[PDB]
Amino acid sequence: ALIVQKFGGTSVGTVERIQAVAQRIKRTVQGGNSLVVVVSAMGKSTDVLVDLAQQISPNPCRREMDMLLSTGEQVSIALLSLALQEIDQPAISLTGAQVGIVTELEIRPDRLEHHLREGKVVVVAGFQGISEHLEITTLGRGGSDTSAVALAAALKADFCEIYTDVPGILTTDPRLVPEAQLMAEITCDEMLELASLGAKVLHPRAVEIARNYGIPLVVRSSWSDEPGTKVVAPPVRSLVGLEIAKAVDGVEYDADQAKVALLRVPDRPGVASKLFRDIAQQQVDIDLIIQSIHDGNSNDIAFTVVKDLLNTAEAVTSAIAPALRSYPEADQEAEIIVEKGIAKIAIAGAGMIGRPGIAAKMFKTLADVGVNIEMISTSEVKVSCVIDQRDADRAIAALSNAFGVTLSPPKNLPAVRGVALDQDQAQIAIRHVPDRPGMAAQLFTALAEANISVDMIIQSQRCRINQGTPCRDIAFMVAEGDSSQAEAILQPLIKDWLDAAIVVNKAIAKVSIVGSGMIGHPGVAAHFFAALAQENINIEMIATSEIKISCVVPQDRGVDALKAAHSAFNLAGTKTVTVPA
Amino acid sequence: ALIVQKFGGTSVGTVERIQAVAQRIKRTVQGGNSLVVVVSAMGKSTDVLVDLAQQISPNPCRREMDMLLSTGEQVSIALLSLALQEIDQPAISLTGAQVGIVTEILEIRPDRLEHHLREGKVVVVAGFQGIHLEITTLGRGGSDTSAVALAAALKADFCEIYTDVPGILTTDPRLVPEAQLMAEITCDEMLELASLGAKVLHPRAVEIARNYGIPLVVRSSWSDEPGTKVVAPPVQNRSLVGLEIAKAVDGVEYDADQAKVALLRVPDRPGVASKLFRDIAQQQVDIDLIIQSIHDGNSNDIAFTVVKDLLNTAEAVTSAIAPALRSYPEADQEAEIIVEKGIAKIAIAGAGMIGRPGIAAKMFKTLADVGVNIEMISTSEVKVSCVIDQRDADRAIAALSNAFGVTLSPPKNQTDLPAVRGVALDQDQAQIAIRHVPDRPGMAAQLFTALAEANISVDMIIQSQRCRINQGTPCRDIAFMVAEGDSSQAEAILQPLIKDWLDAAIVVNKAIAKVSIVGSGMIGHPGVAAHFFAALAQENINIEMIATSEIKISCVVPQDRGVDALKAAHSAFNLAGTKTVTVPA
Ligand SMILES: N[C@@H](CCCC[NH3+])C(=O)O
Ligand SMILES: N[C@@H](CCCC[NH3+])C(=O)O
Ligand SMILES: N[C@@H](CCCC[NH3+])C(=O)O
Ligand SMILES: N[C@@H](CCCC[NH3+])C(=O)O
Ligand SMILES: C[C@@H](O)[C@H](N)C(=O)O
Ligand SMILES: C[C@@H](O)[C@H](N)C(=O)O
Ligand SMILES: C[C@@H](O)[C@H](N)C(=O)O
Ligand SMILES: C[C@@H](O)[C@H](N)C(=O)O
Repeated sequence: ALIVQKFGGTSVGTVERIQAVAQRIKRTVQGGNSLVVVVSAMGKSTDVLVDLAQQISPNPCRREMDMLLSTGEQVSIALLSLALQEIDQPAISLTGAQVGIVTELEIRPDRLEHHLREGKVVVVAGFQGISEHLEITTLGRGGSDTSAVALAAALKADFCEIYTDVPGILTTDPRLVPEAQLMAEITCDEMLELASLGAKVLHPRAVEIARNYGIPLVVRSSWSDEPGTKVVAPPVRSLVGLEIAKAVDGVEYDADQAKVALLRVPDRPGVASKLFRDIAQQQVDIDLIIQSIHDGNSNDIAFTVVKDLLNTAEAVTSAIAPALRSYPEADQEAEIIVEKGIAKIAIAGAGMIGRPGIAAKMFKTLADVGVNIEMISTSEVKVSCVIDQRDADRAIAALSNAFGVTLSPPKNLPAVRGVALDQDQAQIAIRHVPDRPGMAAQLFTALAEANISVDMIIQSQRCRINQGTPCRDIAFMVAEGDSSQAEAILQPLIKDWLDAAIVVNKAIAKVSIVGSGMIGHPGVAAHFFAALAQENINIEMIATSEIKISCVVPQDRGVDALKAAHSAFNLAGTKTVTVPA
Repeated sequence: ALIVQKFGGTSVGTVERIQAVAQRIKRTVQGGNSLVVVVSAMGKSTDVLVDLAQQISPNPCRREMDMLLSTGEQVSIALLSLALQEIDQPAISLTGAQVGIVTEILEIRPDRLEHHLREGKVVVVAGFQGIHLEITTLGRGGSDTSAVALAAALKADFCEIYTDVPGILTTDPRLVPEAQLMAEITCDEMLELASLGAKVLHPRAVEIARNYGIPLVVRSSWSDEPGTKVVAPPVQNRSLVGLEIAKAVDGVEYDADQAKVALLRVPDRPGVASKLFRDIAQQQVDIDLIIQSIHDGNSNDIAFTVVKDLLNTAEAVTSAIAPALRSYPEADQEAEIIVEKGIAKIAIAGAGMIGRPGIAAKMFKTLADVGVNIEMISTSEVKVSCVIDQRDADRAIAALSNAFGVTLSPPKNQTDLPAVRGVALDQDQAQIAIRHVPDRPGMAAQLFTALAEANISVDMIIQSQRCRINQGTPCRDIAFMVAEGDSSQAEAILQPLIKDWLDAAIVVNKAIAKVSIVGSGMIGHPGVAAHFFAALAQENINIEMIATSEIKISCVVPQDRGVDALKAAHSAFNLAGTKTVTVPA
């Protein structure tokens, strides 16, 4: 019944189109539904507005600017509601304080449209803002999506539909893999980790709000009546006080963790494949998998398991190891170590995507409370850290306070839902970071103060040092554009770290698989790694969350690796054929 | 100090121009002034918005329309206040409920969060809250009206309307190149000469200014010239409580010091009216109403009013000129004089009646419903005047006062101010006369109600004497004017209604022009009408109809002579700026 629909610019770019949506809305109502409609400004209309302002002053006072940009939807909802009224659909345009209030940023809807709900389709645009004071403003770039979800939440809508010039979410980038299939369903969490698959179609903060208030979502197309892609949430009631610019949505803590690491394994295709294949044959489910930058002609591989599986996991690992040695008698190779007294902590949040200083503030918070960071693993929306279990209590209190959030559960359908590829990034590693509190904080604070956002951070074992104090290598990734400046920022800071060094490698690609089904499902990572080895593709780095695995890989092989992952998990799906005679 | 400025679309059509006004505003502030600025949507930007709405519904719900149209105004004040800030002029954009509230007749009321922001900043405003709608505009001429209403509420020293025009001219330059730029014009004059301000300012706003004593100025943006000052009576200690912004009628008027002289069955040829009023003026007899409806055969009547105490003088003089208008001085059936002492003049007055249907009709219905018969009728641009039996005056005034929700206006003082301020011509009109309307209450009501229910707006209505007829029930001819486009439909509407009036008939004449002179100075100034009529006769121009208010005289005239008549009027009153002799080059 109660459905919130939103329509983007293009869907409304011409008067003709406006009449079409109006048609669908009517049809929807006549289905037995009540409709709240959010509309974006018409099209390049917004672009022309900003153009104009730019020829008047370089820096536009923000309020005068929010008023200017606010006129767009003001007209779009006027047009649409007229169009509805022409075809005898009772409608009405609500604006500003009639719909809600933004405070600065904190949004809160009301219900003069709960009223107007009787007969009419309520078409909405704008909230009232306070600081001077503005009568109508928008929430910004991705405001349309967010407003819609926030509204569905406030009204207890049955679901929320986002209409666009796209049938839904694909399994990957069609431009590289034509066999990319249209997803019927995807989880909020998956959608967040695969943000890029929704780049120009919907905004991560809105799918996160939907997840948090149990609002069913649907990415559909306007030029079609196809089902589209359902964005699915946990079944979750009334909450009103929405922070819309939070970098971090939640903090996480899992004490049921134990580390197995294989040290100094050969750095060649097939190694990781074999390791995890054998482990999965024991039906051993895995959590973290961390592999940072190579050390000479070899690397380490670390993973975590539930505490009571550590013994099993160590024994199995200890037995594969000799099969991993370049040559039988290489006792210096494939050496195994084990660590039982660890905890995993994380910060999670859609608001960290593309935003600087988030990881850095996590590290500072821990450093300020004296807790050393042992390992580090990023996904799209999580930064995970492994710490001494004894530090856990003060560590997550600190993170809880610093980020203003409550705790999500420690741990919460197919193994893989979609796969993705990033080839615009540069790897930068800082060799030999002293393994003591505050080091990562100081390196990543520096980058963040220069407005450089970081995409990946990977930190694994202590360096095999001849002598000096313990230290670890830290690898991270940034846009190739930021490569040079990043190096230039960090070089000073390591000047007097024994044997420290900065090395950049531009020729890398990142291949990722995402899937909620991989939790408590042994052999997912193994299948992924095997897929890359069968193509003789070397895995330079690995980083994980519970539902995302990323492998760093040679740039000249990113596409090949994407296709392999796509096929390994069957993203193209299955066609069928007339077998004759 | 406290100045409200308004800038129209064209003045703001381009970013470059926006920067220019911003410059002037800054200069104005540095002058030692506080500034409230009203701005219109950018250009044809608001037509553009309508082309879009139209495409969806040629019957656009007005609530949605107001919001829609409001957006062009919003972008403009944002731009302008940024432009001011770029040249270090503290400014700020106010909108909707921060400025005021419109309730829906439609009732506007400003506030003063800008009395506050007044400290340092030029406040640039757009929109009011509608009672709901968060931001809406007042409509087409809303910008002008908002500005004046604001100046009233803030006790502004004056209010300036900026536009792509130096001010108000004495007439239409397209017909009379020697048209001069007015330095000063009165609100009342500006109202009667509405057409001279057609595309530059809105009558409703000049009327608000007059009523709250707000000095006005029509100037140009591409210039620093003084412009045209629109002058009001000094009105002190009236507070702008609120404001009805869509009233058709501003006021009711009543004048009992009236007496009629009529010359009946005079020859219908050039020179007649000229001679009548010339001689009357030689006695220094000031005239009020002059009414001449449609011809009857080859002749017409001429009626005028005069103060009661002057009736005797006026009758005698008229009785003496008359024989000179005949075949032989002692001819019978020619130029006979009658006189009527027990009359009153009542009127409804209001800028809101310009171009709007049903107003005259509602006046006539109100009088009819209260049983009072209408004897004569005369329209100006903003007044419809009726002559009635003096005994009917009390019930007539009360009825009009109630029906239009206004109070009897007070008589005005005395002056002298030039006789004529400007002149104008309308040649897009058609004359339509309805012969032999039964002279009983409700007849005019029913004819004009019919036209108004079809959305036809009427420009002029003239009604004079009873028709000369042997036996039978008394009757008068009624002439009126409408846009030629409405000619046919008008005739078509009325034909049914007269089908059982003895000898009634409808006749249309499309080939007419209307020439008007306007001037506050013509009040208590004998010989103004005479000079006007003499001017047309000297050009051998026949006067088909005449209609009057205290400060406007209109003559209906043959269409192929409108321009000639306009030139004659402009020259007759030395509106060029001196006298002219055109000599051999
Ligand atoms: N971009 C964040 C970290 C996000 C990591 C997840 N991919 C920062 O620069 O602090
Ligand atoms: N639990 C899955 C995925 C582990 C890697 C991602 N957390 C497996 O055992 O392969
Ligand atoms: N009072 C002037 C003008 C009369 C026509 C307009 N009321 C006159 O006697 O000439
Ligand atoms: N236009 C009005 C009459 C106004 C008086 C004409 N100057 C109507 O049709 O009711
Ligand atoms: C280090 C190990 O993961 C190796 N690069 C592989 O591809 O298997
Ligand atoms: C992260 C690691 O290099 C170090 N132990 C730290 O806490 O900063
Ligand atoms: C009747 C009178 O108006 C005459 N037609 C004139 O022009 O003088
Ligand atoms: C002729 C017309 O004016 C009529 N006397 C009436 O009062 O309606």
